[PDB]
Amino acid sequence: STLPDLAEQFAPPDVAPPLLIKLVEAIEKKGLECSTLYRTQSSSNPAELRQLLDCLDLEMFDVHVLADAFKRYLLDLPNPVIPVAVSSELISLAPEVQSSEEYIQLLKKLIRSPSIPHQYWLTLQYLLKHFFKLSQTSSKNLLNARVLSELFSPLLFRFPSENTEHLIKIIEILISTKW
Amino acid sequence: STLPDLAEQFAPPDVAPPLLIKLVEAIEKKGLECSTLYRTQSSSNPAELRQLLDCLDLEMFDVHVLADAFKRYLLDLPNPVIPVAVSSELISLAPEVQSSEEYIQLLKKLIRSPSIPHQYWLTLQYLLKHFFKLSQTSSKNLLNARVLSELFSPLLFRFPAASSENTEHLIKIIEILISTK
Repeated sequence: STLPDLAEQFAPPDVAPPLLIKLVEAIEKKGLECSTLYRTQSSSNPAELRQLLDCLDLEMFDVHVLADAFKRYLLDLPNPVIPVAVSSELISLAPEVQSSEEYIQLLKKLIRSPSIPHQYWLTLQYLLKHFFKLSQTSSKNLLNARVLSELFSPLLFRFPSENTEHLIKIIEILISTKW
Repeated sequence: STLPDLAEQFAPPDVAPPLLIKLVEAIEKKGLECSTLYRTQSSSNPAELRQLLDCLDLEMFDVHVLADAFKRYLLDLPNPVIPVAVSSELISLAPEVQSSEEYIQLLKKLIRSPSIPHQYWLTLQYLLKHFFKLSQTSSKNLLNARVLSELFSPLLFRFPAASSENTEHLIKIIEILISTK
């Protein structure tokens, strides 16, 4: 797993990692209406998926393989899209705080911190955009904000339990549109 | 004060921040043989030098202003070229580690850590290349590797520490890495 840090894959004024852009655009072109996108295990193992993530047109690949490589990408990032410091703070507030809008405002504040490269917020924004576009064809792909949140929150925060429930809902709301 | 983090100013495959490249290339074009480069102050204050670090061709400026803007840039980076995490560990090393080669090995390992974006090490390498290029015209600019280390180590590490055998070691490694490029 040689995948560089998000901050090493691109920098402003670019808006997202170029590899993540290729994956998202190919997946959206080929699987926007696939009733099982992101919920089916393809036949490829991590080593094969990583070969795809190390270099040519991703549209040539099976859409279920692209979906698995997307997940592999989020898993292999040296640091998760939502850094551990941010997740740790949100989780330790879990019993004391229960306002979703407060969690959302705090997540935004924490992830835009000066100590955290801007690329993390930018990538999160790009992923939320992708997840939201999928939810607009939910009647066909069955991926609504809630399902998308349950699938990807563990990859974005990098957790496998009851504390997590607050994090999942945050993503669900942010997918559906919010601050 | 508004200078973005090194990790936000560029990313691979670029090798250094574009602004730093402009400064270095202009300084090398106009001052490679200047015998007081980096050793005299220009008349501009920090606010004016920061003004320059936004926006034109930098070759248009007085070379002594460019040299001061170069220093201003290193000082205004939100985190120094050599992050404090690295400096703290290096300064903490015991006297039994008397080997410059060991300090260098640890600097590379610590600064290449996944917790530190590759841009910091890349920027340091670009600066060392510049410092090495200067030391090769020492017969005219009077700049050797050691003096360049003594001048710029406080800007690269940005570390208030009392002079010790640890501080001497960090200056020494920078000296070695300049002459080794």
